[PDB]
Amino acid sequence: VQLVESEAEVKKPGSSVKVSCKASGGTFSSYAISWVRQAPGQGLEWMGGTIPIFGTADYAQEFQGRVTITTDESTSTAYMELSGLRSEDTAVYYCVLLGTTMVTGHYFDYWGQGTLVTVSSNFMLTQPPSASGTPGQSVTISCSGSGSNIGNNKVNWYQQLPGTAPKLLIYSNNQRPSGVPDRFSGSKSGTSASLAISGLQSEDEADYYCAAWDDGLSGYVFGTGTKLTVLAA
Ligand SMILES: Cc1ccc(S(=O)(=O)N(C)CC(=O)N2CCN(c3ccccn3)CC2)cc1
Repeated sequence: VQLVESEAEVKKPGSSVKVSCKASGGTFSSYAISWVRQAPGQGLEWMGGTIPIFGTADYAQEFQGRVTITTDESTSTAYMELSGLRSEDTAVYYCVLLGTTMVTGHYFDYWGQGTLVTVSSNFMLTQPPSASGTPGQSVTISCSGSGSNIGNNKVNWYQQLPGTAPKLLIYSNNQRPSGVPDRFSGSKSGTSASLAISGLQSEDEADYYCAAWDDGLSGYVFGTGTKLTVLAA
C-alpha cells in the first residue's frame, strides 16, 4: 500500500497551495485521510481530515476558513488546499492514510513522505523535551493530558528518525503494529500515557510523539515530542 504526494513547491505570501495525495494498491473508500504538517525542526500539527465515502471533513480550529480538504473517489486522490500563505506555513505537509485492516480488523496508519512547501500556538500534549540511555538500558517517556483528550480517547505513539516520516509505534494505548518488536510497550491511565523501551539500541535514537483526539477541540492533538539519545558511552 503506497502514497504518492505532489512535488515540493515554493509559494509567495498570500497565495494558496494545493497538495495531492494519491493512494495505491487499493481504493481508498474503506479508509480516512488526515493531513499533518511539520515546520523545520518543530513538532507535528494536525490540519484536518476527511472520510472519502461520506465526503465529510473536519479542520483544526487554528486553520478554520483556510484549509479545504477534498477527495476524488474514482482516482483515489485526496487534496488539501491552504490559502493566505505566510512564512509560518513553511513546512512538510504529510498525507496520512488510516483505518481498519482488511481481515484482521485492527487500526493502522501509513504516512506519505510529505510535500515541502516553502513560503516567501496550538494546544499540545505535554512531554519531556529529552530522554537518554546507554545500549541495553530501559527508558520511559511520559505524555500528560486532560479529560477531553487522553482521559477519554485512544493514545498513539509515533517514532520519527531524522530525515524520515513519522511511523506508528503504538496504537490504541497498548497495541503493537506487526514489525514493532516487543521491547516497545505503551500504557495509559487517567490523563497520562507512557511509552516504555526495553533493551535500548542505537537505532532507537529518534523523536517520539504521543497523540490523541481531543473532544473539546474536535481535533487531533500531538505531544511536544521527546528526543531520545542513545549514548554509545
Ligand atoms: C465529520 C468528520 C469527518 C472526518 C473526520 S476526521 O477525518 O478528522 N476523523 C476520522 C476523525 C478521527 O477520529 N481521527 C482523525 C485524526 N486521526 C489521526 C490523524 C493523523 C494521524 C493519526 N490519527 C485519527 C482519528 C472528522 C469529522
